[PDB]
Parts: sequence; C-alpha cells; structure tokens
Amino acid sequence: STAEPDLKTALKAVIPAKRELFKQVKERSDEVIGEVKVANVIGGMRGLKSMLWEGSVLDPEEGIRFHGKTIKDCQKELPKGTSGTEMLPEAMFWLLLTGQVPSTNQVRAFSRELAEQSHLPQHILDLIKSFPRSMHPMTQLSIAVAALNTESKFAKAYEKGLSKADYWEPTFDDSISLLAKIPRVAALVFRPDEVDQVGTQALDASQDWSYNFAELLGKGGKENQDFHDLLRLYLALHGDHEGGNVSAHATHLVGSALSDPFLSYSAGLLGLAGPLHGLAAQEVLRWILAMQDKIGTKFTDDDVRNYLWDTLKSGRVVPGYGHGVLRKPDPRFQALMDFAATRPDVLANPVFQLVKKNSEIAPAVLTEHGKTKNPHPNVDAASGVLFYHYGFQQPLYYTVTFGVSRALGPLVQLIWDRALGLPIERPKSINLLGLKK
Amino acid sequence: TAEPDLKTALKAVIPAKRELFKQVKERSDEVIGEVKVANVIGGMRGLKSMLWEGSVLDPEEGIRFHGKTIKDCQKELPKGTSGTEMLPEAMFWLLLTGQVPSTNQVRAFSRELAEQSHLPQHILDLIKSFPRSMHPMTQLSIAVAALNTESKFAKAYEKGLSKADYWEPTFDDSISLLAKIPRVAALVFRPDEVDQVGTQALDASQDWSYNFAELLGKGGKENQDFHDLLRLYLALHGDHEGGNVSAHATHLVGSALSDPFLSYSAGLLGLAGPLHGLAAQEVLRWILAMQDKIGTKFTDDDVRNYLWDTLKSGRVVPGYGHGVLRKPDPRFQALMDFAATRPDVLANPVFQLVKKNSEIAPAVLTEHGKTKNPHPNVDAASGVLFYHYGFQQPLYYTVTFGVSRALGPLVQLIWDRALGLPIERPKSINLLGLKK
Repeated sequence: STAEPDLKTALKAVIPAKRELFKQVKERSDEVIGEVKVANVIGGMRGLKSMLWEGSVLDPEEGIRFHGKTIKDCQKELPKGTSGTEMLPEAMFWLLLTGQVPSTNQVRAFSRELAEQSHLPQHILDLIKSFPRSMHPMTQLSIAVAALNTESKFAKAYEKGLSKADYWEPTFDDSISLLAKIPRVAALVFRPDEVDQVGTQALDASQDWSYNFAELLGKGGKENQDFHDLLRLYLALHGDHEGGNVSAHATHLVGSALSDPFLSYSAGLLGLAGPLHGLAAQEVLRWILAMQDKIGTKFTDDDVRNYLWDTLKSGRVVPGYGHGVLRKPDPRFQALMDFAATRPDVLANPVFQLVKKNSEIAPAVLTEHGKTKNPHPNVDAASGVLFYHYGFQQPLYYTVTFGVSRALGPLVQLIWDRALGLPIERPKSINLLGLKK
Repeated sequence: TAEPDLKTALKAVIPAKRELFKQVKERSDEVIGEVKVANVIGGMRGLKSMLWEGSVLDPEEGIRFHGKTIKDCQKELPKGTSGTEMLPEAMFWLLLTGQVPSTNQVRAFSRELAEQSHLPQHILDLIKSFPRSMHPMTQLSIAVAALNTESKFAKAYEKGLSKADYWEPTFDDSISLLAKIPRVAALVFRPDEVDQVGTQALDASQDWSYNFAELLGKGGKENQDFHDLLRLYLALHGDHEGGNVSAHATHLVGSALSDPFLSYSAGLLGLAGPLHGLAAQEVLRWILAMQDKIGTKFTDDDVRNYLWDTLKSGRVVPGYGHGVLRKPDPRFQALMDFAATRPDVLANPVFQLVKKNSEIAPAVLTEHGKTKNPHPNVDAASGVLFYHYGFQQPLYYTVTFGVSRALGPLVQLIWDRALGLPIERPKSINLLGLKK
C-alpha cells in the first residue's frame, strides 16, 4: 500500500524519548516541589501536586492545552471529517497519545479501524436487555463497559506472563477496542427498546467515529451534518483536562493495580456518575431555560443585568461561570461559540442568544458582586444549549455523551502509565486524632 | 431498656467526631510534610494526604482499629453462638462507632443482615446474562454496581436532602450492601444455581459468615471449623488504612457523591487488579510448588536450602516483606493462632510448610539482604487454610476478599458523608513540568 505509519507505530516511535525524559526526572527524585498542610488532608488533596498526567496542562492565561497546543491551534491543525468544519475526536486522540498532529490520511485509516472494531459480543447485548428501564443511564454505561473486560487482551496476556516493557501494547489494543465500542454501548443506553437492531447495525467503515455515533443515536444522514460537527467538536473538547478530575483520576488509580482498561474506565465512569462531577451541563441548561421563561425572547441588556442581580442577591450562583485559576473565558467555550457563529439557525435560536448575551454581561456583574473568582464562562455554559438546539432534549443523557468523550484522555494516560512502568497509586492515610496530636 | 441498635450507636458518636473535625480544621494552615518529585512519579507513596478514621498502621504492632490490636479484638469482640473466632459484624460495629458492642447488640445486627440479604429479580437476571468464563471479580463488581437501583442515597439526593443528613441514607445503603454481597458472591461461585441460591432464606439467628458459608454450599455442623476460619478471615481483611486501591477508590468515587453501591463497585474493580488482589493465590501456588520439590516429609534444613536456592536463582519469596512493619503481621499471627488449636490443620504438610517457612525465611531473607522487613504477612497463611478446608479454587479467593473489604471502606464512606468531606481532587503535572 501507499501507507503512512499507523497509530501504534507512531506511538512506538515516541516511547524511547519519553522513557529517557522519565529517567532524567527520576534523577531529581529528591527535589522538593511543595508543602503538605492539614488543609490538603481534610480537603480532598486540593492544591496538592501529586500525580502525573502527560497529555494536558491547564495554562492560567490560555486555558487547557494539549502538548502545548491551544484549542485554537487544534481547530486549525487537526484533520476534519470527509465533510464538515470541525476537528475530529480521533485526531485529538492521536495528538494526545503521540504528541503529534496526524495527517488526514492517518486519521482516515484510524477511523476505519475504529469502525471495524465497533461490534459487540452477544452477552453485552443480553446484559443491557436485563437492565430495568429506570436504571440510571450512567449505571448502565459503567456496567456495560466493565463487562467488556471479557474481551481484554491485557488481562489475558498478563495472566499468561508478559514482560513489563510490553505492558503498553495490549493496553493500547484494549483502549482502541473500548473506544471503538463505547459509542454503540452509549446508543443502546439511549435506545433501550432497540437493542437487537442498534446492537448489530453495520456501520459505514469510511465514516468518522462521531458520525457513526450519531447514526446509532438515530441522527445519521446528510440532513444532520451540523449536529455531526457539533458532536465531533464536543467529543474532542471534553476528551482530556488534566489528571485531577474524578473520572481521569479513578481510571488511573484502578489501572495502577494493573486492572485492564475496561475495568479501569468503568471506575472512571462510576465517578462521572457522581452528581458533583457529571451534572454541570444539565444545570446550566435548566438555568438558561428558567431565565428565558422569566425575561422572554425580547429583552434589554438591563433586563439581563437585573435578572443576574436578583439571582445573586437571593444567594444563588450563576452556573457555568467561575474558575480558581483561569483568568479568561474557557477556550473550549469559545470554540463552541465559533461553531455557532457560522450556523444561522443556531444564531436565530433565542436560547442560544441568551447564552451569548449572558456571556457579554454576567462577567462584569459577577465581578462587581465580588463573590466569584475569575467569573468567566466555561464550556458548560454552552454545550447543553447546543445539544438542545439539535433536538437532544433529554439532559439526563448529557453525562452519557460526556462519558464517551472522556474515554479519550484517561485511556491515553493509561497507555503511558504502562509504557513508563508507573507503580500502584498508594497515598498514606491518617486519622483526625493523628492530626490533632 | 433494649440496647441501642447500630444506627443509634452511630448517631450518638457523630457530634464528638464533628467537634474533633472542627478543631482539626482550625489548624488547617499547619505544615505537616513536603511533596517531592518522588511522590509524583511514585504513586504518592509515603505521602500523608488523605483521611481514614477506623484503622492506623503501627510500625511495631501492625494494624490497629481505634487503637486496638488484633489480639485485643480477638479478646473483646463477640463470637458466634458456636465457635472460637471474632465476628466480622462485630468488627464492623467497632470500626464504625469506635466502640465494642455487647454480644446482644451483635446478635440483633446479624439478624438485620440476614433479613436484608434478598436480591431483586433484575439482579438475578443480570447475573444469568454473564458468560461462564467472565472473570469472577468482573461479575462481582458489576452486580454490586447494578444494586444502585436500590440506593436510598441516590434517590434522596435527587429529591433534595440536606448535607447534614447525607450520612443516614449512606448508612442504610451500606448495611443493605453488606447484607447482600455474600449472596452475590455465592451466585458468582455457583452459576448453575442462581434461582435457588439467589432466593434461599437465611437463618436469622446465625451470623453473617455462617450464612455466607451456607450459601457457598458449606453449611452445617460438619463445616464448623471452616465457619470459624471464614469469620476470622472476613474480620481480619475488613480494613487496612485508606491507601490501598480498593479503600481509596471507594472513597474517591464516593467523594463525587456517587452512592455506596457505585462507590464500592469501583473499589472492587481495583481489587480485581493483579497488584492488589492476587497475593493469597500467589503464596498458595508457591507453597504447593515447594511441596512438589521437597516432599511431604521435610526437615528445617530442606526448607532453608529451598529458600536459598530460590533467592540465588533471582526469584522472590511471596508473602514476606513490608516497607514499614518491623514484625510479623498480627493478622498472620491470628491465622496461626486459629490453626494451633486444630490438630487436622497442624497435621497438614502444606500448613506445616507455611509454619516452617515462617520460622526460617526471615533470617534467610535478612542474610540475603534484598528484602526490607522480611516478616510474614497475612497472605502467607490465608490461602493454605482455605485450601485445607476444601476451598480449592484460588481464582475465587479475591471474591472472598471482596466480601470482607466491603467493611472498612463503607464505614469510611459513612464518615466521609457525616463530616461533609469534599470531592477528592489532586493536581496533576507533566514530566516536562517537573524537568524544567
């Protein structure tokens, strides 16, 4: 063939440099980088720089960056689908894993691999059909992903005897396998009456991962091409955001005992199922729709100002606004607004107009009110409304979509954990009596 | 004048713990250690960075529960209506309340556990969907997560529930999970008998371990020694600080306010990892291979020689060695104490091999010089004792560990919610960021 290197080969090429870097860092093992206070122990380790995460670093001025690249750089450089304006999550995965921007051709081949591996074993379909209708969607998703450990090459290879230096390779194979399957699993959660059909439907192997996901959700075809772009963008933007969030961290933690990627990301998803991790986009949507109900579709800047002041004076927060460290709007938020800017039907939607207006007014109001640090919009300010605009109006399932995206980054780090030989995560506990002394 | 039940006993000690927490919180700004590069790249090892109330490792005396040694627990904790060993239910009471329950209080708690052990139909259907070859720890993890359909915490949180009451539905879910998990484990053990084992009624006058044994097909007076072993095992492995992966993962997922079913499922997924849940199996295999080489009648010298040969060949002695503990694990000694009163165990050459090794390997390992604190841990003896009683599928030993290890993490999850502990959220960094 006329073939450029595949993803596994591209990864293999950059492993030696990273192992060398690791070796150099290890020579500085004894260097002090912070202090531990009582506050860190009782406060969930907040502020405590205590884990490794390679692919993403939060810049206080530019927001989240992937191997030093801004969201804007990624939108410019990362390949797109066969039609459409937005970066592909598969391309983002390539970047996160290798540190490099793939060619369009490399991405096409990776997309085909993902489409070919998207089928599910019969027992997974049977398992999903056993679930009561009322079982929470994130419980369903977590369980089904764990159940896919029957397909784990890492689990079997480890049991048979496998050298430490090769742990990464079956870890990589399982990660690609999970990535390929998880959209289909998510669609079965979305469409519980149609497991037999959705569970076995053949996918166009020349289409991208997001397109195929959209098809399994019942939104395929050329008439849904804007949604395809939204979904690509969403899945790419939410893929990774450092190691400290619960889903990323839990995946690393369970993986560090050498549980395979299916078991490990299932733990991640159980964390994402927590109300303090997975509900932000839902909260914003509800808040926006309630604001629209009160002030209408025709309102002044003063009406918006007044609504914000009323909310704050009543002791309530504006969701989707505020950060501990980031001093500007979340660049993931701006990318969603950039997506919207070229679509007139979105710009005409009053609910989207309200998101935009709020983004132009709320920061100054919140600043003046003085209780919220760095009161700029985050990505959750816009994601829910855009899904809602395209007819995805069951907010309960927005965490499921988040779960699909959030496979990307943690799986990348799990592969690097195994490439480098990182050990079991094992902090030390202490009781309250021991802190009193 | 009926004695307080477990929920009431817990409620009585909450105010004192919230007061203690408040005092500690005033010293929030106090420095207690440093973070080094080594801690970041080394999985936070040695870094005192999380809260765990019920258990603290003493470098001389081993794990202590509210200050009590294993030996103290064996003396003070109530026992079953027959048998010599402490009950895991009693250990749970201690872990949770800080107090030793009366025999009467434990009997009533055991009755509650028996009565709450039944499973909804959809859980049975779910377990029947599993392929026969699905790994037992995958089965156990999934089934425990699936029980979140029964979560009072999840429903109460959704409805609107005040922070100050988070602990109560957390407690109810924890008792519910504890009552059900033996039965779930037995369904994993006995996949051809889901309908029968899944609905069988439990004797509400018997203890949790006895009833677990019954569901495994080892009930009745002929298996009474096994009942004692199982009680002891389940009690010993319940809790061992917050840093182990199953305890920590349960705390971590719980800290996002996922309920106890989802949270302990994450714990179990961690216990499924080869570096966390396989030690007992590894020791058993190593002991049987030693028996194969040196035979059923062996001398002290034979054992010494076998150990030297193993080490000189570059292989390790599993079940020996610790980073901080300077003596034999007291959980190991408790298993040996159990064995000491049973002549059929003492006559088993496989057990004799465990014992001989425990008397000889430390000096050999010390002399060889590669192994820090080369004393036996609990894993040195647990496998062989199960094996002696006819529990000879080592693949399922992690399942039994999973049942035990519900105890401690669920306790801490209740306290996490009682105190209002926040989401666990460390900060990450890349290698380039440490290198500059």
